[PDB]
Amino acid sequence: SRHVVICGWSESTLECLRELRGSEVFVLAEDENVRKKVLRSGANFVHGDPTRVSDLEKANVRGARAVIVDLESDSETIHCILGIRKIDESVRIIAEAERYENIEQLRMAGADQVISPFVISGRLMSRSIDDGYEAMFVQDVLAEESTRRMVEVPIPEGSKLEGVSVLDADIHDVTGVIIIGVGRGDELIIDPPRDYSFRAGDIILGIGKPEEIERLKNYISA
Amino acid sequence: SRHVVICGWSESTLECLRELRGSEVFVLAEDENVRKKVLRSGANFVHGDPTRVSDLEKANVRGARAVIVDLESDSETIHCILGIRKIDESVRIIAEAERYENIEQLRMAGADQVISPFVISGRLMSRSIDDGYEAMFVQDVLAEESTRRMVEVPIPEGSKLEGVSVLDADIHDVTGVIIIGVGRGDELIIDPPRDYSFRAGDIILGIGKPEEIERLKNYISA
Amino acid sequence: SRHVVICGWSESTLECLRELRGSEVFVLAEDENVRKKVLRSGANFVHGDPTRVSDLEKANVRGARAVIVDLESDSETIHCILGIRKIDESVRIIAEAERYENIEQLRMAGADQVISPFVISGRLMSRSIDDGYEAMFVQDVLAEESTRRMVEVPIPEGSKLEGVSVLDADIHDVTGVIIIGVGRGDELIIDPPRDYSFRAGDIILGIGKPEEIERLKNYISA
Amino acid sequence: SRHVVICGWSESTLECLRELRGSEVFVLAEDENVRKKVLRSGANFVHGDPTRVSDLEKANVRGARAVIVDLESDSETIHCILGIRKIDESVRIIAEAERYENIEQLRMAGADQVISPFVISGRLMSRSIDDGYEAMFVQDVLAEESTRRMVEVPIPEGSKLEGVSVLDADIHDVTGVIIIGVGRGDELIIDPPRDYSFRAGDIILGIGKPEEIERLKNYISA
Amino acid sequence: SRHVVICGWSESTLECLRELRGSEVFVLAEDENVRKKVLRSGANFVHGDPTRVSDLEKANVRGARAVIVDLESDSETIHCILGIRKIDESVRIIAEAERYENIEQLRMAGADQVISPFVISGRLMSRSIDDGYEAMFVQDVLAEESTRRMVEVPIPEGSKLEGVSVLDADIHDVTGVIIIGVGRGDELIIDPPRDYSFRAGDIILGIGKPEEIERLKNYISA
Amino acid sequence: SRHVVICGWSESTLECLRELRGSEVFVLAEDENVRKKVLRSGANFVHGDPTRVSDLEKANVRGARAVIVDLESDSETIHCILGIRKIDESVRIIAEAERYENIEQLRMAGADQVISPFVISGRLMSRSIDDGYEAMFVQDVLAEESTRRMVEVPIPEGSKLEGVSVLDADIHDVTGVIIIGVGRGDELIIDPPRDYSFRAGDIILGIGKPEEIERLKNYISA
Amino acid sequence: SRHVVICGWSESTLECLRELRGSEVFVLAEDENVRKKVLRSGANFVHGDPTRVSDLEKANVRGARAVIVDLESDSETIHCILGIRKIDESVRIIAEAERYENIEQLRMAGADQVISPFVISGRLMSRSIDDGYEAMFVQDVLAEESTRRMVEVPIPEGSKLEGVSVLDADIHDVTGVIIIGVGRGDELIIDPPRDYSFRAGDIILGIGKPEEIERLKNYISA
Amino acid sequence: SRHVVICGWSESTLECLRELRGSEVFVLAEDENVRKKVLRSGANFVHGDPTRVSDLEKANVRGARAVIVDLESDSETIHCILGIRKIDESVRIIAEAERYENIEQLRMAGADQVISPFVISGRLMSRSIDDGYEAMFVQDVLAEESTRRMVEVPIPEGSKLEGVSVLDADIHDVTGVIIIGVGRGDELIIDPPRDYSFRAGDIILGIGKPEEIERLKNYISA
Ligand SMILES: [Ca+2]
Ligand SMILES: [Ca+2]
Ligand SMILES: [Ca+2]
Ligand SMILES: [Ca+2]
Ligand SMILES: [Ca+2]
Ligand SMILES: [Ca+2]
Ligand SMILES: [Ca+2]
Ligand SMILES: [Ca+2]
Ligand SMILES: [Ca+2]
Ligand SMILES: [Ca+2]
Ligand SMILES: [Ca+2]
Ligand SMILES: [Ca+2]
Ligand SMILES: [Ca+2]
Ligand SMILES: [Ca+2]
Ligand SMILES: [Ca+2]
Ligand SMILES: [Ca+2]
Ligand SMILES: [Ca+2]
Ligand SMILES: [Ca+2]
Ligand SMILES: [Ca+2]
Ligand SMILES: [Ca+2]
Ligand SMILES: [Ca+2]
Ligand SMILES: [Ca+2]
Ligand SMILES: [Ca+2]
Ligand SMILES: [Ca+2]
Repeated sequence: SRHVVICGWSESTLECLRELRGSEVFVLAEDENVRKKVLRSGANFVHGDPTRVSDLEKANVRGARAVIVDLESDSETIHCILGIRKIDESVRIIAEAERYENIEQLRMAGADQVISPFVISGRLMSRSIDDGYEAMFVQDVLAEESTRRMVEVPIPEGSKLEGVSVLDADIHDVTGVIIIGVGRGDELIIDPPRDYSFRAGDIILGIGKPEEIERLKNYISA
Repeated sequence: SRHVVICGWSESTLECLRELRGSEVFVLAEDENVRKKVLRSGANFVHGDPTRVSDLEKANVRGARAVIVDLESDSETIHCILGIRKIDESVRIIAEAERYENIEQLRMAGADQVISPFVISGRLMSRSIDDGYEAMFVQDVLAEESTRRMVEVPIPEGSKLEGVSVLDADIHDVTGVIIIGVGRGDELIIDPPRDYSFRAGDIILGIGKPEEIERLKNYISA
Repeated sequence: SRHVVICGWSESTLECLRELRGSEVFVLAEDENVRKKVLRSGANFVHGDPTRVSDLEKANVRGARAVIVDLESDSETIHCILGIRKIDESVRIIAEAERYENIEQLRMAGADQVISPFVISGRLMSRSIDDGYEAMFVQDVLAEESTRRMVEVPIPEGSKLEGVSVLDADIHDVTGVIIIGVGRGDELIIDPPRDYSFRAGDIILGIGKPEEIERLKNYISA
Repeated sequence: SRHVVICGWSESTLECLRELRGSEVFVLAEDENVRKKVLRSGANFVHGDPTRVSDLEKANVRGARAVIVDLESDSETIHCILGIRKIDESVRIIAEAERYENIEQLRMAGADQVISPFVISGRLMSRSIDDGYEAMFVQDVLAEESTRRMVEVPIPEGSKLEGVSVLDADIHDVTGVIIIGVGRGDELIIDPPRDYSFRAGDIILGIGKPEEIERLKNYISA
Repeated sequence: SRHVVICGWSESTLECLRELRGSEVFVLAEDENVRKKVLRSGANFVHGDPTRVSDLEKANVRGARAVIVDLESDSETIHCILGIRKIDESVRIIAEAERYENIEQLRMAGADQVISPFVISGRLMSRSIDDGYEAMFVQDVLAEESTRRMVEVPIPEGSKLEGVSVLDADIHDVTGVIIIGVGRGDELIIDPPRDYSFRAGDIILGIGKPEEIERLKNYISA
Repeated sequence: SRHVVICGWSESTLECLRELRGSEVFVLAEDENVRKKVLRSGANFVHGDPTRVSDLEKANVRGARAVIVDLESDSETIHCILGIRKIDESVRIIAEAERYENIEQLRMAGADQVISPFVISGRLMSRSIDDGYEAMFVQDVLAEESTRRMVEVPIPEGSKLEGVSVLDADIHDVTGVIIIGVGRGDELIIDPPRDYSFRAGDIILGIGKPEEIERLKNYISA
Repeated sequence: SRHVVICGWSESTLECLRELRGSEVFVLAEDENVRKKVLRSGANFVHGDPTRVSDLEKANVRGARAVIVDLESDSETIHCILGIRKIDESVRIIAEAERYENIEQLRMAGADQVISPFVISGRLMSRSIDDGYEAMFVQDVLAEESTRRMVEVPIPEGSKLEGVSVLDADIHDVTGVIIIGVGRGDELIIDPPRDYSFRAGDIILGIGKPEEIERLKNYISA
Repeated sequence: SRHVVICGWSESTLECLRELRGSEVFVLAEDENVRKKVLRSGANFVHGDPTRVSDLEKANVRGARAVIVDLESDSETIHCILGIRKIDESVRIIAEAERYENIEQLRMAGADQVISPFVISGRLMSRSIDDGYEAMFVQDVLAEESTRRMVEVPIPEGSKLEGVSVLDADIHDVTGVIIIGVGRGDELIIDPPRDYSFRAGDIILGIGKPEEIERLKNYISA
C-alpha cells in the first residue's frame, strides 16, 4: 500500500515502528542523532521540523495513508495536526494525548483518532489494586505472541447475515469467536443488544484463536 | 480499606488519583512544588525521596495495601521497588515500565503487576492505520462513565456453577454478560475453551450493563 | 475599565507593561524567578501554566477586556489561544507570531490581532540598505515622547462630516492632521480615494501635533 | 550594486533574505546545519564566528554595501559591530537590538541604524487593546502585496520644487501621494510645518498608489 | 578456567585488572575512549551499555566465571545485576556499593558479594586518629609485595583434621600460620571458639609466611 | 581531647563522621548546600576553600589533634596537605588517595596515614572470584557491631611481659586474643616471629571478644 | 583624591585592591557571595550588573577618577565600557583583554589603557626557555617591596632641563637613575636618542633607589 | 635544539606557542577537540592527563629542554610539577601561578621559574590610574614589533671587560644600550651599583636598537 509518515521519535512510535515492519515508513524528527536508530528499525529518516508546513510537505504527507503524530508536548501535537490538515484534508491522523484535557482540542484540530497512554495507564493502575486481570487482559490481547487474537472481520456485500439479529445469529455458539463489539463508521457498540440487526459494511470486533477466525470468515461469507 | 502509597508524581498518577476517590492516598515525591496539586486531588503529601528507605517508612509503606511506583527512569523504579521489598515483603506493588525490555527486570525486582503504557500505545497506534475500533474498545471499557463495564465477579464457595463447565453454563444467553476470561491466582485464561470447568475461587472477567452484572451475581449465588 | 491578562513573560510583554501605566494587569507565567520584575512594573503576578485551562480560569480571563498572548513558541501561543477561546468566546485576544506561516493559524485559532515582530523587523532591515527613513518613521511615531502622535479619532453619531467625501471635507488644511486611513470595523482603508464618503461610526487614523488633534476633534463634532 | 553580508541567522534575517531576492548575499553564522537553508533562500553561506575579524574578512565585508548584524545577544552584536568598524569604517551597518536600553550603545559602537523589533511589538500590543488600526497600518504598508506603498523619492537638482514651501507646493492635491515625512541626511521631519522650504537633496517619504507615484516622480522633475 | 566480565570502568576495576593479569578479561563500558586503556591493561574491550541485556550478551556473560559490576550509581548497578540474573542465574556477581544503605538491596538484586569501599575507608579514617595500625594491617596483607599473605586452604576429604577441635588441633604452634577465620558455604566464623570441630569442606583463612603455608598444606592432607 | 578538622565532604567523610560520635568535629567544605547534612551528624560547619591557607586558619588547624583530608581529586588533596603543613608542622594528617601512583606523593607532602579505598576495593574484588572470605573478614572486623573486635592494647611501662618473647608469653591460650601484629612507632610487624621479644611501649594489634580483651589487659598489667 | 570604581571581581582586581590601600573603592559585581572578600579588602560592595547603566550609576561612575573593567568575557567588557561611556565620557577606563585580538576593539570602545595579561605571560614564558632574567625584571620592578622603584617623575614648568637635550643632561651619571623612557601625553618613547630635547610637561620613566629618585626630583627643579 | 613540552592549553600557552615557532613543541592536554588548533599552531598534540606520570612520560619529558606548565588550577599545576620532578630532576619547569599565595609552593615543588599574570596585571592596573606609562613600557618592550628590543647578552670568557667596574665601563655612553640589570646564576641585580665588578659568565640585560646590540656585542668581545 501507500507509505506512512511518523512525526516525532519516542517510545510509542518505536513500538509502532516495531509492529509496522514491511511497510514504507518515513520518520520526521529534529534530532540528527536518531538517524541510526530509525535506520536500524528499518525506516527512512527525514531531517526536519514536524510543525513546519515546508518540512511536513517534504516528508510527502499528501500521498500517505496515515500520519502518526507523537511530539514532545500537546501544543506541538496540535500545531503539527493543524499543519497536516492545512496540507491534506483527507489523510488519516493518529495522535497521542499527554493530558486528558486536550483530547477534545486534538479531535477538533483534525485528528482522526486520539490515544491517551497516561489515561489508560492511570485507569489500569487504579484498577489493579485488588487484582490485575484487566491489565493482564489488555496487555495480552494486544500482543502478537499469545493464542487469542483480537481482529476486525468486515461484513461483505450480499452475505448470509444481512439483516439478521444477534440472537438468531449465534456467532459464539457456531464459530467460537467472542463478539465483544460491532462497529459502524466512526462509532463502536460494545456488547451489542439482542435486537441489533446486522447491516452490510459492518465491522465485527472479536477475540478468538485463528481457526475460529477462519470458521467465522467462512460463516459470514457471501 | 487501608491506605495507598504513591511513589513519584506524573500524569499516570494524576489519572490514578482521579479514579481513587474514596480512599486514603499518601504521595511521596521529591519536588516540593507538587504539594498544591497533590492536596487539591484529595491526597496527603509526604516530601522525600522514594528510593530512600527512611522516606519510604515516612509514607507508611508497612500498613498500606498497595504501592504504586511511577518514577522518572526504570533504574529508579527498580531501586524503589527493592526499597519497598526491604520494608514490607508481602505488600502489593504496581509498577510502570518506561521501556519494553525492563519488564522482566521489574518483575524480578518484586513488582506484582507491571503496566507498560508505551507498548500499549504503540500497539494501539499501529492497529489503527486501517480502522480504530480496537483503540476505541480499550479506551471505552476502562472509563467509568460509559454503559458497559469490565468487572471481576468472583465465584463464591458453595456456588451453583462449581464443577459446571462453561459450555454447560452458557452465561451470555442467560445473564447477558460476555465472559471474555476466567482467572485464578496469577494466571488468566482469555477466551476459555468449552471443556473448562469452574471452581470455587475463580474470578470471572466480563463486560455488561450493571443490570446484567447484578443478574450474573445472582446467577452464581447459592 | 476592566483588567488585562498577559500570558507569558518576554521583552514584548515587558514593553507592553511599560506603556500600560494606570491599568490593572495580571501576568500569568510559569517561571517563579520573574515575580519581582512583574511586581516592579505595577502588575499582579499569577503563577501557572498558560496553556492549561485551569490556570487560565485562575487569572480571570472572563472579566478581562483584552488578553495578550506571547509565549516561547508559536505552538504554545496557538494552544493558549485555543484555551482562552474555550472559556470566553467574545474576549479580545492579541497574539504574537514568531513565524510568517503561523499568522493565519493564529487567526483561525481565534486571535483578533496578530502582531509579527520578526516580519516587521526583516522588512525594515531590507528597506534600510540605501537610506532608512521608513524605520525612523515607524520607530518615531510609536514612541509616546515625540512631537507628532498617531491617534484614532472616532466619528460621533450626528457629526457634521456625515456624507461628506474626503475631498470635500479637506481635513489637512483645516486641522493639520495627516489622514493616512479610515477604519470601519475590522477593515482599514489606507490612503482613501477622494470619492470615499464618511459615515458616523468611522475611525480616522491620523498623525498630528496635539493642538491639531484637538482642532480636529472640535472640527468633526456635532 | 555590491553584495550584502548578514551576520547571524534568525527569523529577522530569514524574512530579510526573503525580501532581498535577486541580489548577492553572504550569510556568516556559526552553525554548519543552516547551510541548506541559506542556499534554499538563495544566498551563499560562510561558516565562521561573526565576532571574529578573520571570519568577517572571509565573508567579504570590505566590498559590501551593507552589513546586517543580528546575533544572539547585544554583547555579541556590539562585538561584531566593532569588528566591522575595525575592517571598514565606511560601510553601512544595520543592527538589531534585543533589549531597549542597548540602543544608544549600539549606536555608539558604530551602527548606522538600530531596529528594535520587540519595542515596536510591545507598543503595537499596547495600542491594540482598544482597536488595532496602528498594527494594521504598519503591517499593511510594509507588506509588498497591498495597493499603497511607502516609498521614497529624491528631489533632483534644479527642480521646480526647490525653495518652495509645502503650503505653496500642495503635493497631495495635485499628485495624490500623502506626504508623511521629508528628511535630510540622517534626520527625518515627520509632518513638516507649512514654513518648511524644500531644498535639493531631500528625500520625500510618501504613501500612495503607483500611478500617483509616477505622477509624483513626473511632477518633481528638474 | 573461563573468562571474567567487568561492567564499567573506574579505579576499582583498574586495580582489579592489575591484579587479574594472565586471565581473559572482557570490559563492557559506554565510553569508546577507554579502549586503549583496556587493551594496555591486557583486556578485551566491548563497547555498549552495561544495563542492557543485548550488550551484556555481546560481552559473553553466559560462559563467565565471575562478573564484576562497578557502575556510576547504585541504581545502574542494581539494573545491571538484574540484567545478568536474567541472562545467567548461576554466575557469580561481585558488586560495589557507592552508599552504605544500598548494600542489602544490592544483595536482594542478586549480588553474590558486595564490596563497599567508602565504608571501609571511613572506618579506617576514623580508627586512624590515635594510631593507624589497622589501615597498615589491611593495606599490608592485601598488597602482594610483603612477606605475610592472607590465603585460604580447603580441608580435603578424609583429612587428619576432620572432626577435631581447634584447641586439640593447635595449628599455630605446629604450622606457624595464624588462624583468623574458618568458614563454610557463604558464612565465616572469625576467631572460632575452642569447641568448634572441623569438618570436610571448610575453608581456613590464615596469615603466614609461604614456608608456613606449605607446612599447613602438608599438615592438613588426607 | 581536642577537636578534629575534616576537609571536604564525601562518602568517606560521612562514614568517618558517623563513627566519631562524642567528639568535636569541624567540617571545612566549599559547598553551602551541605550545611544541613553536616549539622545533622553533630559537626559544626565552616564554609571555605580547603586548599586556601586562610580558610585553613579559620577552622583552627593548630589546636586540632587530627586533620582528615578527603577532597574531590588527588591534586586538591596534595595542595591541602601542603597548606596544612605550612601552618602546623606537627599535626596528624590522614589523607585519602584516589590513585595508586599518588600514595608516595601524598606521603612526601606530609600525610601521616594515607588510606587508598580504590586499591583495597580492587584487591578485594580480584580476591572474590573464587570465594570471598577475605572481603567478609575485612568488612566484618571493622564494623563496630559484630562479636569480634580489632583493638590496640599498649604495653605500659613496667609490664610483666617486658623481655618475654611471643613464644614464651603464649597470649592466645591465656587470653584468647589473636595476635596478628606488634607495632612500635610507625612500624607494624604482622605475624611476628617467635624470637621477637616484647618491650614496654609496644602496641599489640589483636582480635578477640571483649571479655578476652579485658583478660588480656589484666594479663599484661604491671 | 576621588574614588575608584571596579567593575567585576577576579584575581586581577584582588591584587589591584591590595595595592589600592588609602583610596576609596566601590566594587560592582553580580555575585552576592563576594561581599565578604570585598569588605575584608577595604572596599565598598555594590550589588548589580556592570553592563547595566542603572547599576553603573549606583556605583558612582560620574564622580570617579578611574574605572577598572575586568569582566568574564571581552564581549561583556566592551558592553560595560560603552555603558560607562554613556554616563561619563571623560572618565579614565582601564580595561583588561582576555584575548589578543580584542585589544583594538577595546580601544575603539573607549578604554584609555588596555592591559592584556595573557600576552605578557606568554611572552615571558617563551623568553624563559634559556634563562629568565626578563621575567624576573618585570616581576621585580612592579612589586613595591624591593630596592629599585619604577617611577614617573614629571618635568615641571620653569625647569633647569627645559630645552636641554638628553645627551647634554646625562642624568644617570649625575643622579643615578636609569632614564628608560620619556613620555608626553599618550605617546611613550622608550630609549630616546641623544638628539631628543626635553620640554615642560614631559614625564620621565626611570628606575632607581628612592634616594636617587629624590636626587632626580631635586635635579630637575628650578 | 631539543624539544619543548607544554602541559595544558590556554591563552598564555597559545601566545607562548606563537612566539616558539620553528622549535619542536609537544602539547599534552585532556581535551580531544583542541587537536585542530594545536596542529594549526604548528605543534604536535599528545592526548593525555598531564598530572599522570605515565602520560607525562609519553610526551617525552626526559629529553625536553623546558616544560611549560599551565593547567586549570594551582593544585593541578603543583601536582604536574611534582610528577615532572619525579620523572626528571634536571629539566627546566616554567609554571604559571593563578594565586599569589601559591608562588612559594610552586617554587618548593620544583619549578625553575614561576610567572604570575594576575599579580602583574593587578599591579599594572593599580599603577595605570594616574597615567599608564609602565604598562606601555612593559607591553611594548615585550613585543617583537617595536624598534627597541630587550635582550640578554652574555659575557664571554677572556673578554675586555673582565674585572672592570660599571663606572669605568660606560656601556650606555659607548654602545647606546641601556643596561637595566646584570644577572648571575638564578639571581638578578636591577640597577647595579657603581662598584659592581664584572665577572666572566655574567648576563647583561639591556634595551636598545639592534645596531646598538651589535656594537655592544663587538665591544664586550674576547
Ligand atoms: Ca508521547
Ligand atoms: Ca481488579
Ligand atoms: Ca473461542
Ligand atoms: Ca512515567
Ligand atoms: Ca485495525
Ligand atoms: Ca450484554
Ligand atoms: Ca515573543
Ligand atoms: Ca529606504
Ligand atoms: Ca501638521
Ligand atoms: Ca535576534
Ligand atoms: Ca488603538
Ligand atoms: Ca492617494
Ligand atoms: Ca565506583
Ligand atoms: Ca587506632
Ligand atoms: Ca607465623
Ligand atoms: Ca574521596
Ligand atoms: Ca578468595
Ligand atoms: Ca577467642
Ligand atoms: Ca579576567
Ligand atoms: Ca631569555
Ligand atoms: Ca642607580
Ligand atoms: Ca593560566
Ligand atoms: Ca603611572
Ligand atoms: Ca640606546
